[PDB]
Amino acid sequence: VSAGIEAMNVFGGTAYLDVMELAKYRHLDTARFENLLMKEKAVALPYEDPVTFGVNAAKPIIDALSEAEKDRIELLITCSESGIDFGKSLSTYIHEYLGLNRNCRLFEVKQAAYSGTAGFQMAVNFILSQTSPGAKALVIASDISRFWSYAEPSAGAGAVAVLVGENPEVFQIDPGANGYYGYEVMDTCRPIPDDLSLMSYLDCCEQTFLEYQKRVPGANYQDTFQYLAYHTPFGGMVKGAHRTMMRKVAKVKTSGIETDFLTRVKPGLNYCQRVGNIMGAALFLALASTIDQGRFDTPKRIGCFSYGSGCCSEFYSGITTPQGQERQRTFGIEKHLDRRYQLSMEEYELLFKGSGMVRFGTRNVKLDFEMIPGIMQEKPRLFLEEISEFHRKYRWIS
Amino acid sequence: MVSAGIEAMNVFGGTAYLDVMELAKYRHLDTARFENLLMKEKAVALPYEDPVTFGVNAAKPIIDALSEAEKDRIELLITCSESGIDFGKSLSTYIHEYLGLNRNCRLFEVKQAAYSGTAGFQMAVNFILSQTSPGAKALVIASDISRFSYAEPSAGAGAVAVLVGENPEVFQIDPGANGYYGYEVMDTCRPIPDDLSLMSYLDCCEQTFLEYQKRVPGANYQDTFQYLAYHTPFGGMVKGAHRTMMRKVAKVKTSGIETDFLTRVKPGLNYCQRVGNIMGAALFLALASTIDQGRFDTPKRIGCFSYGSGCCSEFYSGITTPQGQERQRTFGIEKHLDRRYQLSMEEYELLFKGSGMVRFGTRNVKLDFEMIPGIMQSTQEKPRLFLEEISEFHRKYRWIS
Repeated sequence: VSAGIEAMNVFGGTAYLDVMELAKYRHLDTARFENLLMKEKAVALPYEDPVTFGVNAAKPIIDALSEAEKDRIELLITCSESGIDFGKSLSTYIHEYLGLNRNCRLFEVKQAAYSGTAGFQMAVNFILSQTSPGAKALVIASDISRFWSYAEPSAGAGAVAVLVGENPEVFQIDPGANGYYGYEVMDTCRPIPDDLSLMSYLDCCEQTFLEYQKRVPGANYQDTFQYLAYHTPFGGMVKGAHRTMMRKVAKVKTSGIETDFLTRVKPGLNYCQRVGNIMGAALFLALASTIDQGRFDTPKRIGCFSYGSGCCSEFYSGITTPQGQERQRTFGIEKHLDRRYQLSMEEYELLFKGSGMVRFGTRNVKLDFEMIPGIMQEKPRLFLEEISEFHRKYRWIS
Repeated sequence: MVSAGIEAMNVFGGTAYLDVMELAKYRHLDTARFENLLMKEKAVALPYEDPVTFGVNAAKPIIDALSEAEKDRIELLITCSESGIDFGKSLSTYIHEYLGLNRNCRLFEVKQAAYSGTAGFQMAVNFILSQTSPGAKALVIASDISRFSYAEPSAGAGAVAVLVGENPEVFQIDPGANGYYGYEVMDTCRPIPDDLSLMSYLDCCEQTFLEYQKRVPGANYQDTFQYLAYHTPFGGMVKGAHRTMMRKVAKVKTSGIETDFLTRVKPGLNYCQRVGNIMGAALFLALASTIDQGRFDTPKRIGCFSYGSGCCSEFYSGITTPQGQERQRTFGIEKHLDRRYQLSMEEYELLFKGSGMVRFGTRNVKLDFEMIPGIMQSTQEKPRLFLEEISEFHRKYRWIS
């Protein structure tokens, strides 16, 4: 039996800001950013959260399904490092507002940015196991940033939602072609409620691939993969990481690398420039960007490398088809990103004062939707109305 | 096709416990609303313990009995908790290090109140079933501890660790006999760092079972299952839940229920009385207690019901064998529990002041292992892991004989 992504969609915020503009406004070093390949970062409003982001990313997928297909969704995993509770998973809320069927396992995975791939891989095994024939799974990776701080202009918000099933036109995985590698490392962690990392990212990038060769004999990092998606905090480092892979692993001459980069990796970097570091969903975004931006006149193989701080990592691969690229174009992802609202610095600064309001242990709060009066002509979208004795009230808005 | 299930399983039920009765007295609470709850002892995590500690100490005796080649086939480490130490860094990183597992391994944390355990387990079973890596294994470790009115004498600490593989003598699952039901409910949640629930538990208990009939035709809640393990915060409510299942679902006369309870459910309740509500691991504990305390002269079927607040739930089943009960006896779980240190109330009260030290956002702290002087040179067991210190958010653990 086959398994993989049947559909996939991105929600890249309601609002964003120009990252360069933000660097200047921080009276900051204009030059450390110049070729980190960053343009825009999505910003979650106070009336948004990981439930919001996941729902708004998943809905367009559910909407395009029949009622019989929606009812075969029996696994909802949300993957986050932006959780709202120690025990209550984001999946509960998300399950409600998508109106999924109650005959469904639901829960939250966590392992910094590896979360997304962990969920996805669990979902693929569900399919593969055939413990419930013809079922599907919805993995939704959702993360937002709330806040030395040269990290502020990169830190984004976003979610990608991945429908996994048995007829995957958009990314059919090569079952068992996996190189997972993990070890404890004093990497960047997230312990308060709201350098080493690069070494570790690259160790993982090499070791995952070697492990994949160990299981896929004949796998070659140049010819096997027509495109390559990486966990991409920001394009700059991925460019560096690809360069370092081509020398260290593929062992090819420095003269050819930029061409290899522009043909095989640059398409996956398109949407990440628009959103920022979206953590659990960074890789999925790169994969989506890759399927939208690249050329699939015939079926092509993409290699995906996932890295999560702490750390764990994995390198897997699958085949996307022309059918699959058609499917994915119907979500009009680019068009969605274009339409977001560009914050001004004075607006961004206001958002900063009111974002304290929604904090982690937040018990009660009512949210003003016209705090930035302009923001509120598309389909309905979910927003956080209020928190009451820790419970979260969301509302649809046209 | 291929088999999947628990090859081994072990419990760590704290280093220290207290007598729950004794605790009731010391709080001036009601000898009525209590004895009725089937609680005896609750495990208490010391400040120098945590979910990493608890998981490791639970997992070690399993790893130790494995050969080096079998240990190296462990390629999935999931830890299941609602007492996570970080928003991103999973407990599995630390646990993976101190078990010295092989780096060719996926590792991460699941979360969904007390459903976490079963979630992990089910993902692990599917890993095996999928055969995406033949002959591999998985280590699911559910670990939870309680920290700070009437919920204090029930709230325990503990972990169970489950080795999942292709030769599961101790609990071989009936593939596809599940089970699962979930919906959003304003149940009890855990949102600040440190009633409806019962309704929801019982709705789930009935619905999960009905869903299992839908997929397992001929499944009958009386004759199909020789024993029954439930997510058991405390024995009392499980007794109540079993009663309510036998009337509502199996539809049998009230006169015969207590006999059914004592033969099929009571063994699984043994160890839960010694530990308390251990959340993600409550069900696994009940299953382990069941496999230790019950009779398996021939292979028997056990039905397991998992519930997590919020909520999600599942009813699955599997076959344990006599071979499997042998395996599990070699971990001497009961004996382990007997050998814990009984806190006195005055000691318990000290533990309460110093447990603030290890809060959630804790950045730096050194831990005094002789804060309750007796505890360390009390037990003279194989070595056990303890939290030495936290330094710029990173955790240093130490083995102690």
